[PDB]
Amino acid sequence: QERDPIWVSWSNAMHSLRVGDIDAAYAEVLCAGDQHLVIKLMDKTGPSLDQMSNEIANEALNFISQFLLDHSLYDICLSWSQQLLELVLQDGADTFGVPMELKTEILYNLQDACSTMDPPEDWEGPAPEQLVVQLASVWEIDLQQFDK
Repeated sequence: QERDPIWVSWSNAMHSLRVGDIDAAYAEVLCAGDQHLVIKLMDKTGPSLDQMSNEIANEALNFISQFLLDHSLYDICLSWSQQLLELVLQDGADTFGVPMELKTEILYNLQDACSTMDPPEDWEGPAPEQLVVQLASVWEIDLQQFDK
């Protein structure tokens, strides 16, 4: 008889949040494997790329890239994408040290979501097409070179 280890991880993460260590909270949950706990954490904190190390930001963006393929997570993905754009505009295109492959996956997956799903009902940010056009520009990726 022992607790599911994911809840011990969650407890460690909640303590980290209590003391303001968002980076450590993410490091714990992103490592615990469990997708539903990653979503649970993101739902609680909101977009948190401004409080993360490059290493943890890259782990989080890897999840966002995968989440973009799921229409139930579109709101979350747009919110994080918007924050990412704002931060790369402010702190520099390469501030987070995201590799070109991941940059490309994020754009490709966001463009795909944009093409197939409608903006969530409560979404109030830029049109999804504006996010992907602007992010592609900052990252110097030509969206029209993706094949249709």
